[PDB]
Amino acid sequence: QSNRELVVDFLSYKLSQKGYSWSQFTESEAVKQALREAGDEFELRYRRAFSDLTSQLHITPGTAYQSFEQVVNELFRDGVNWGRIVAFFSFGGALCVESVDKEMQVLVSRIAAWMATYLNDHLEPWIQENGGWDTFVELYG
Amino acid sequence: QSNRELVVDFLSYKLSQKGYSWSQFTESEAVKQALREAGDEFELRYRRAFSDLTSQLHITPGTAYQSFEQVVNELFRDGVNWGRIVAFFSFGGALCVESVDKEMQVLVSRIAAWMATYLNDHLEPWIQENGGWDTFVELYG
Ligand SMILES: Cc1cc(C(=O)NS(=O)(=O)c2ccc(N[C@H](CCN(C)C)CSc3ccccc3)c([N+](=O)[O-])c2)ccc1-c1cccc2c(CCCOc3cccc4ccccc34)c(C(=O)O)nn12
Ligand SMILES: Cc1cc(C(=O)NS(=O)(=O)c2ccc(N[C@H](CCN(C)C)CSc3ccccc3)c([N+](=O)[O-])c2)ccc1-c1cccc2c(CCCOc3cccc4ccccc34)c(C(=O)O)nn12
Repeated sequence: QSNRELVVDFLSYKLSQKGYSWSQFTESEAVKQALREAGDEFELRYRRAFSDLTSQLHITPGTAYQSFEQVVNELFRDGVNWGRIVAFFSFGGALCVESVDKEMQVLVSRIAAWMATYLNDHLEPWIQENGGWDTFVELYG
Repeated sequence: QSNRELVVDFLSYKLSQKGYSWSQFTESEAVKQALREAGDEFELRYRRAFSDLTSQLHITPGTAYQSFEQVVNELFRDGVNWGRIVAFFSFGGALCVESVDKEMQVLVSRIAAWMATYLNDHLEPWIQENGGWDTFVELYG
């Protein structure tokens, strides 16, 4: 049973569950379904208690795998069980959801700032000279 | 009439129109509507002619505003008019849509790889030792 496949399924489920998209988007099924459901229950039961720690944690272009690995090792210090495996997937899903949110906001804000800068320096004088945006509406509404 | 407010509106409209999302998301109004509509028609008429350039250009954490400005200055070399202003908004919206798409894929696939790595190194031996994922389903599904 492929672990990479689980990861990919769980992450898309969580992204989707939280309302994320950036595109218009049997035995193996049974594992996925139970993992999704266990991740859901774990989050309902523990998100408050997990929340104080999973607040600021947001991965950036530079974050190293080793940092991730050092942090995750804490969860498994007293050994591996299914509960802790589920916590791991949920932690991953929450990391992923949090990073995407921040990174996307930063990216779109930068481009918005670029456009506003260009408008102000190069285009606003013309707009004022040619009737403002009301003339645009009149002409092209 | 605020130019920044236009930018923010146009970008949100374009992101939404393309099915982008992270998070669960009269005077001024008329300009926005006319800009949205003009941007839409511009894209329907010229997306093929643009498409050559629309495709590969994707902004990264390091892209400099000056590069953006040098490229956009070409659109306005022969002077400013409404049509070129609309083209500018659509260009910005296409840049934004394309960058978000790529950066999100990169981010999510990096976190997926991290999780898959951690599973394989630290957890897979235990999983195999304790009945595989079918035992997880029996126990917690
Ligand atoms: C991980 C865990 C496991 C169990 C457990 O109960 N494990 S279980 O008995 O195996 C089991 C039982 C039931 C089910 N499922 C049922 C579903 C039945 N439904 C079909 C009805 C219930 S839903 C459910 C319930 C529980 C688990 C799964 C699903 C399953 N399951 O599905 O796998 C398994 C209980 C509590 C905790 C737990 C929660 C929060 C923190 C924490 C720590 C702190 C150290 C980490 O440091 C960090 C601290 C803070 C932040 C960090 C961030 C990152 C890294 C480390 C961090 C430790 C620890 O000390 O390790 N433990 N926790
Ligand atoms: C910009 C443009 C404007 C018009 C125009 O027609 N302008 S218009 O007459 O003012 C007008 C008419 C109608 C409306 N609207 C109606 C809506 C009516 N509905 C109410 C029914 C029609 S929809 C509509 C239609 C048109 C515009 C808007 C909306 C409006 N309008 O709304 O604003 C205004 C026609 C064609 C083009 C045009 C298209 C594609 C490429 C290109 C270039 C190459 C750049 C080379 O530089 C670079 C070189 C190299 C690399 C580069 C990289 C990046 C940039 C530039 C680069 C140049 C150029 O070289 O300039 N021009 N183009």
